[PDB]
Amino acid sequence: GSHMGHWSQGLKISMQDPKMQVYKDEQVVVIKDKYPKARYHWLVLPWTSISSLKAVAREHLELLKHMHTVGEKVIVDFAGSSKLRFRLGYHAIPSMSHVHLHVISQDFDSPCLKNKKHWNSFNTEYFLESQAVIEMVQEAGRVTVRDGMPELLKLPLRCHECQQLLPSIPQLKEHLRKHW
DNA sequence: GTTCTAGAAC
DNA sequence: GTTCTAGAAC
Ligand SMILES: Nc1ncnc2c1ncn2[C@@H]1O[C@H](COP(=O)(O)O)[C@@H](O)[C@H]1O
Ligand SMILES: [Zn+2]
Repeated sequence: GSHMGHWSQGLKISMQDPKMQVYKDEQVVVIKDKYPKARYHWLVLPWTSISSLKAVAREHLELLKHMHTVGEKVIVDFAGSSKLRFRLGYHAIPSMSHVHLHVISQDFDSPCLKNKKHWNSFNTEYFLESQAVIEMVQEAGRVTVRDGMPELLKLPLRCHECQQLLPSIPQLKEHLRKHW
């Protein structure tokens, strides 16, 4: 198929769709994740095209920090009274093109969460904290990731709240209800 | 990334 | 027999 129509290019379409946008400024847009992996799951994307964290440099440091600040503001404005826990961060190896910050509530209560890769992408070192990426760019001038990231996706399923081992996705999803 | 579904795991 | 995972997608 075409390059523009390839599944990996999907964010470039969604980020311009008014029905998916929840916030816009001169630098970034925030959209609802199309397949949210928790009750609240947004993506913050810069208007300017940066393919992934591999292409990030110190010229982008202000922008990365702004993405983070905007993520925090969205949490306050859309979920403030919920007092839920959120994490903000980046997948170590993303699937979709165009740099995007995940802003995600820690209930992980969603039918879109369906497999081990989903779980481990948000709940192991595969999930790079936004603050960590920012500090890495500031100090080293670029984002590097260690070997072994794909193997992390195959780790046994463990609750992020109490660290209990669960044998399957359905059993994990049922266990997570206990932490509401 | 998702959709579908064969066949493994239970 | 049903649940569950994991790989092909031309
Ligand atoms: N067409 C789309 N529009 C909006 N979000 C998407 C689309 N396709 C995938 N996603 C989400 O974008 C994220 C991409 O994850 P990653 O590239 O692994 O950081 C996931 O949370 C997906 O649910
Ligand atoms: Zn637990």
